[PDB]
Amino acid sequence: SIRLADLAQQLDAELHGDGDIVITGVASMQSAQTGHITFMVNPKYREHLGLCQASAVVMTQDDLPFAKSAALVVKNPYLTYARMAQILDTTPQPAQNIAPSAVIDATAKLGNNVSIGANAVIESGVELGDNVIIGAGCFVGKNSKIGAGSRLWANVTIYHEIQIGQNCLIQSGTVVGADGFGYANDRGNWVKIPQIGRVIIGDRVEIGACTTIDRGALDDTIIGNGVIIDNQCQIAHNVVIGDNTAVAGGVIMAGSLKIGRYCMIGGASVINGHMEICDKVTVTGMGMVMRPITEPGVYSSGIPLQPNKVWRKTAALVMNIDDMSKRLKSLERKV
Amino acid sequence: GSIRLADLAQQLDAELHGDGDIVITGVASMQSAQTGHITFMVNPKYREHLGLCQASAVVMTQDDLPFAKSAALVVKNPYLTYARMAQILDTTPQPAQNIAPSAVIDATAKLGNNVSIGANAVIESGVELGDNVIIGAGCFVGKNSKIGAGSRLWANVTIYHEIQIGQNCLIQSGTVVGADGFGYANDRGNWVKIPQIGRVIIGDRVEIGACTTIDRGALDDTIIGNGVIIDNQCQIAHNVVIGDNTAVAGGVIMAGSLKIGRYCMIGGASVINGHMEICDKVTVTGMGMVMRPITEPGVYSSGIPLQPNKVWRKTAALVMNIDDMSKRLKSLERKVN
Amino acid sequence: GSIRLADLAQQLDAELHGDGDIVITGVASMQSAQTGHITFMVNPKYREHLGLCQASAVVMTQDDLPFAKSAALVVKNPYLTYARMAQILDTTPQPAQNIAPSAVIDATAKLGNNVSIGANAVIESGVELGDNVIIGAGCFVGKNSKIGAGSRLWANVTIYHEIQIGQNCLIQSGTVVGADGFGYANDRGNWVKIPQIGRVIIGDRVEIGACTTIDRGALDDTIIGNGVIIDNQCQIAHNVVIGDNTAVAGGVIMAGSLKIGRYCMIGGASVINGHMEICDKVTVTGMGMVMRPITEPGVYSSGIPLQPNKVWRKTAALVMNIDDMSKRLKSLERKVNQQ
Ligand SMILES: CC1(C)CC(=O)c2c(nc3nn(-c4ccccc4)c(O)c3c2-c2cccs2)C1
Ligand SMILES: CC1(C)CC(=O)c2c(nc3nn(-c4ccccc4)c(O)c3c2-c2cccs2)C1
Ligand SMILES: CCOc1ccccc1-n1nnc(S(=O)(=O)c2ccc(C)cc2)c1N
Ligand SMILES: [Mg+2]
Ligand SMILES: [Mg+2]
Repeated sequence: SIRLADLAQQLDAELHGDGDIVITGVASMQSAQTGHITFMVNPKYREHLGLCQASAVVMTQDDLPFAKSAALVVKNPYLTYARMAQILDTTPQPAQNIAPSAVIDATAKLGNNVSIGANAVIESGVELGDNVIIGAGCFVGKNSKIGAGSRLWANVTIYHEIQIGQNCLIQSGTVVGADGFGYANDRGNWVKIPQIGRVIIGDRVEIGACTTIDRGALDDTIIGNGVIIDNQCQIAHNVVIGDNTAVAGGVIMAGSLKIGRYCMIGGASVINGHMEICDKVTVTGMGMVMRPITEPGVYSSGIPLQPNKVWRKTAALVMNIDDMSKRLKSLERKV
Repeated sequence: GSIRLADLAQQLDAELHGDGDIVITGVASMQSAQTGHITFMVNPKYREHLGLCQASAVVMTQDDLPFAKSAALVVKNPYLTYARMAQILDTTPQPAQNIAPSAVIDATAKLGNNVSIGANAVIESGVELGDNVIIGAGCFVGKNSKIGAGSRLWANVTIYHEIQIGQNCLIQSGTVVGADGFGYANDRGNWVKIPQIGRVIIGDRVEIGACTTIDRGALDDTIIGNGVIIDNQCQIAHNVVIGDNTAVAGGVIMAGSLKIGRYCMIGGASVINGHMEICDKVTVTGMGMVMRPITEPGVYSSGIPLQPNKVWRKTAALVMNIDDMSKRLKSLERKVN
Repeated sequence: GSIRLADLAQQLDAELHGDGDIVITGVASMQSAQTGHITFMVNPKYREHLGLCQASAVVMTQDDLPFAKSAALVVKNPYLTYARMAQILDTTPQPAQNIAPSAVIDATAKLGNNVSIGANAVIESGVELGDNVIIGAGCFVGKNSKIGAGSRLWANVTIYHEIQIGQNCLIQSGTVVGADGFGYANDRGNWVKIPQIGRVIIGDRVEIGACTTIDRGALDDTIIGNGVIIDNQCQIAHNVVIGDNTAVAGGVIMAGSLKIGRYCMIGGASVINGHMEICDKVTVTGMGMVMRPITEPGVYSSGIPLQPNKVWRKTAALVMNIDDMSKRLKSLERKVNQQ
């Protein structure tokens, strides 16, 4: 809980109202009650602010005349919302103290204020930085290094020789450093190629749940600083992702793909390998990415939903589009 | 556990034709069934094949009865009766029995009667487990989460904090309920985390497959209705609401703030956009690309299916250049008219 | 792990040119290789670059040998020899060593010789682990399941009950084998669970990636043939049958009762529908949308690739209206036919 005037100061917001109001948490505009702060981005909500029951509303200067409560004026309410949700965050930590049921190899090095959850398993040679938190049931493999401030939720798997920077956060079920999908072929029999490269994750990387990031075959899989990756993603061996790129849920990447900085990869996209995507590329959802992308901008693919009756005809005609093309050529000749 | 055929038929509300004292030990497919097994016939083309079936009894309809070559249970719906009798004769073990000495259970957790918790499970402070709840080995149940009577988690399931799960649910291994939604604000190209302080509310009789992820809401909640079934490796993003009795097949990826109505059927590998609504009684066939809201019930589909690669190369190129085809068609229409 | 270059060459059936007494400590890429490393060349474009490589030895072909600037191992297939030498020099640790005091192992479990079980792994009643089996930290292996000699599970792998795994398999973390298939009857809109009392049968020399799921069968079994390789994030539904040596790339989804033949190659993120068969020696390129049986070998593809968004918007609109384009074409043909 925090006085509104204090909160406004920390947010660098211009306060219009009673600064002694006590704010206990953040809430949606439709749910907010006394003690909650909320925010608005869409002008459509101006007319019904009299129905919002928040103690304070974050808004812009143009919104201020419509205010029906204490207001914090800022240029970017959504960004301010993020900041104030961090100030008022209620999320617990994955662990506190070192659990006696954890199994920690005698050669592991733990920094100051490290917490390790129940039944977590820490291999030989691991290095955990100051303030690192390892959730219950995690596995951290041999010689892996996790930088200060980083946190794993429960049941995360880190393989061996992995490097993770500072202030990262990895959600449960995720696996970092599994073997890449590397095989030679001897008369139809697959021959495993040991995957002896690593994964290097930079600082401030956030990874969702049940996501897999494979180790490289010889050199490394690299996740740059500030990257955010959603749930259910596959990042194959020797992928390289530039700083601040965002990868939405269910994206599948093939090996040796290089993605630049400030990219936005839409959910359920499929990105083929041994190719590069330059900085500042957006791929919209379900994109089928087969070719290098050399110019910034927004790219898309796919034929979207239709009523089944209509789709049946759409699909048949597209599958026979070569015949259509020939009929059009023939008609052009006759004319 | 074995059961007399008469007693089985009574529990199934079936008409017995044959020896009620036959002892049934389990369910089997028509081709695999041996003595002691009960099986079922849904396809009348097998009527002539019943003499080759070595089951001790066969579930069938009244129209099938003259074709029986064994004890028969006559029902209106052999498939539904199959489901019921497989439940009665289920050999599936429980995820755990009793409370394992290797489980780590906070002193403030509230355990109901007949709760079982498997080896090395971890139960946080304030957790409430209702009567007959079973937690598999290696599970994690985060702070203050509540699991209703009769619900069961297989091994290695992760439940985060402040999650609510109703009664008689079943969650398969690897599933994660309540991870942070994918919430970030952008500040001059840098991502700023938005804490996800909503929850997940899961209703009664919900079944969730393996390695599915259901993220907690940003402020308000992610909600799964009663009787919902969700297959493996789905992503249900923050603030999705799924209406009662909807089915979601495997590998479906949903964006945030999608609302799905009751009695929908979402085919495997579909992709669904967010901040929009799908009404009740919508079916999306497999791999559906659902970009826009669906306001009318019925069946919807997308996608161009497989062709020989040589063919596909031309199909793809011609489609990508379809605007040129369109212009040539218009130009030819003007030339002819 | 260090080995003399002459002995490595003998084990690789390679022709040594250079100092057999050189000590090789590991494999490295051509760009990263340093003293003590062996590397390989598959692209002759790098012949002029070999003077810049600091490896102690380079695997190459007879045609490459005159361009060597180091000890050389001459072989017919440098890529295959790389795979073999990376195995000889593998630095990958084992998932576990010996039996961890924190593992919870049912008294009725049967262990072969030289079995290792990692910390906090849980082994149910009736489980059988063959010789040299390694169970990683935190795994679960359910009742009566059998894991054959030489097979290894990384950490946090889940095996359900009555599962059979062959010899020399490798399963990466987060994978779940034997969960319930998606089986339900329907009583007036209410789903009625069908217990899934079939199993999963996995053959010998199967490799499975991370966070992959393979459901048990409803009555009959889900079957994975010998020598199959399966990538991360795959979904193999109940009663799927996969033939020997087939390869499944990452993110593939297979629906129930699909039968795939031998020596198939399924590209990443493909979607294969069920109750149908794919014959031997079929390749489905990535993101393939497989709706019908495939009865002939060869390569099959689907999908319209990426375009600039503004271009895609027009493409999609025209395709969605392609039936009107068809009707206009037929109408125009009729006019040119003078009818
Ligand atoms: C719940 C039920 C008893 C009935 C049902 O409707 C259904 C079931 N299993 C499915 N598997 N796949 C699938 C899985 C992976 C890839 C491709 C397809 C579907 O699409 C499935 C569907 C549906 C079909 C159309 C809408 S939902 C079993
Ligand atoms: C098994 C092998 C040694 C050889 C192989 O054939 C193969 C391999 N890795 C792949 N990754 N992806 C992929 C992954 C994610 C997104 C898109 C594509 C494929 O499609 C892959 C394929 C195949 C190509 C065509 C059919 S299978 C390595
Ligand atoms: C599906 C998961 O998608 C996300 C998850 C988290 C964050 C952003 C996205 N995301 N990515 N692309 C889009 S989309 O609107 O271009 C889109 C295009 C086509 C379809 C069928 C859906 C969505 C969204 N909403
Ligand atoms: Mg323990
Ligand atoms: Mg997918």
